[PDB]
Amino acid sequence: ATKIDKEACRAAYNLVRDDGSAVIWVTFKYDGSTIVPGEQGAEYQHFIQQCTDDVRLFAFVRFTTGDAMSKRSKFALITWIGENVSGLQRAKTGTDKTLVKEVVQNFAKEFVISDRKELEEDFIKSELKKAGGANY
Repeated sequence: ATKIDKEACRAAYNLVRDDGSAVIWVTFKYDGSTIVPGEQGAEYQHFIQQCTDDVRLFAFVRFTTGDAMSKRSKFALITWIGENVSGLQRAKTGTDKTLVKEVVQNFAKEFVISDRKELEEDFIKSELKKAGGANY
């Protein structure tokens, strides 16, 4: 019976999109059975710390790559699933992403990760490089 606070998760989503905002990541978490905004920041390293072993969550992160005239904004939708989270949870969570993709309309790529080493900034960017264009 998972649902989501669209009206609220959309504000966060838009906050990471808007360039002049400084916010580069917003999390979406389970607040019972209703998915809602978690934390957000300007520092990517602070996001990795939201991804503990007993939590599962969703994220929308703006990655900047290249430089000068080659600068491009790579958005990524991420589903962090704690290694120490239930078994039904992991699968039930993969179900709810559908519900999350209703607000989080476009992203160059999506991830289902449970090993922080995968959130390593330069590795995740490498991965966004091998991807391509948005997702409507």
